[PDB]
This record gives sequence, structure tokens and C-alpha cells, in this order.
Amino acid sequence: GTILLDLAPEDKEYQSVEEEMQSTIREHRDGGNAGGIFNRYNVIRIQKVVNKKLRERFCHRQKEVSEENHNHHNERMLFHGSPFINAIIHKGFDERHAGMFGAGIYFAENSSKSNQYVYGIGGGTGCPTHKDRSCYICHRQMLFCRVTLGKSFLQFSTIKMAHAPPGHHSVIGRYAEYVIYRGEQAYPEYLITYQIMKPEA
Ligand SMILES: COc1cc(Cl)c(C#N)cc1C(=O)NCCN1CCC(C(=O)c2ccc(F)cc2)CC1
Ligand code: NA
Repeated sequence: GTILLDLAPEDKEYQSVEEEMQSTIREHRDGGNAGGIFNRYNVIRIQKVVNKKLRERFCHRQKEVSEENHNHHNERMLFHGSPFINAIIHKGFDERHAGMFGAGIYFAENSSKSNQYVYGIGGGTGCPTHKDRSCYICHRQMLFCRVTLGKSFLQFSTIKMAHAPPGHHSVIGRYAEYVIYRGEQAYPEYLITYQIMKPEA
């Protein structure tokens, strides 16, 4: 079973994660259409996900990856947001449920990019209660994950890939989207619960 460790706001970790989330908010080409309009998040809570099976699968996989990437995991903390966060923290990422760079699992360096996906592709129909993509009431969830990138393949054009190219373990596509093709190359380290904040007048 999954265990959620509740981080205290006075925790360096907590602060470190919130800092990464707040500082990577950016203006998106859609003018806020998908994720809403905001400049800052109100972080309700940050929790650490502990799940033995997921950890085991993740360790097993980075082992194979480093073994192919000159003994380097090439790990990176990245954000992921989607309507399946809950299934993810219990069963892990699943590429069978998978896109601009193929049937992979996507991660963003910008928290605001992930927020655009919290309610679905293009933000879907927004939050359940108000059908509002820029809802300032409803609590959103986002993950800040350890992603095993290994040897990244650089893709500069949309392509429907099924897996990373031979000898590769991830695809950095072009900002840049980080895409892996195996659920085990990502561990949902932090579960962030938050609200976007309405900018002041
Ligand atoms: C191209 O789509 C994206 C791009 C970005 Cl940049 C981000 C972010 N940040 C998230 C998505 C996304 O959620 N796509 C939908 C397809 N995903 C497939 C894998 C799914 C998954 O891992 C899962 C695991 C267990 C389940 F029970 C259900 C789904 C999540 C949904
Ligand atoms: Na995804």
C-alpha cells in the first residue's frame, strides 16, 4: 500500500519543493486557457509518497538504465499533472494509458505546464464542481517526480513514437517536454495539493 508522509511547512524539503513549483510558473501560449490565470500557487500541502513496490520497480529499472547509459541514471525531478494522480501514487505511472511525442508519459520542468494537464488534455472541462479551468476554489493535485531519463534522444518535431529510440531511454521533445516510455522510469516522489491564485487587481 501507498503511504503519504506529511511534510511540515518549516521543512527544508517542503520549502524546496514549493520553491521549485512557484518559480517555474510561466506564461503559456494559450494565454491561460488550459490551466487558468495566475502568478502564484497557494500550496495546501506537500506529501512524500512511499510505496515499496513502486520503489522496487523504480530501482530495478534505473539499474538497467545506468547499465546502458555509462553507469548514469541521469535522474531529474520534474512535474507531472493529470487527472490520474491518485491512481499514479498507488499503482505507479502506466504507459499503457498513453501525444506530441508518442505514447509516452509526460513531464514538465515548468509546474505551470503540468497544471495545464491536471484536469485533462487542454485542461479538459476544468474542475468537476465548476467546469472552470481557471477555478480558484477547487484543490488541484500535481506530482514532482524523480524521472530516470538515462540517455535522452532529442526530438525537434512532433513524432508519434511508441518507445525511445534504440539505445535511448527518454525523449526530450521540442520549450521541452520530457517523455519516457516506461512507467518504471518515474517515481511520484511528491504529491502537491494546491490551488492556483487569482492575481491581484
Ligand atoms: C501529452 O499529455 C501530457 C503532457 C504533459 Cl506536459 C503532462 C504533464 N505534466 C501530462 C500529460 C497527460 O496527462 N497526458 C494524458 C496521458 N497520460 C498517460 C499515462 C497516464 C498514467 O500514467 C496512468 C497510471 C495509472 C492509471 F490508472 C491511469 C493512468 C496519465 C495520463
Ligand atoms: Na502523461
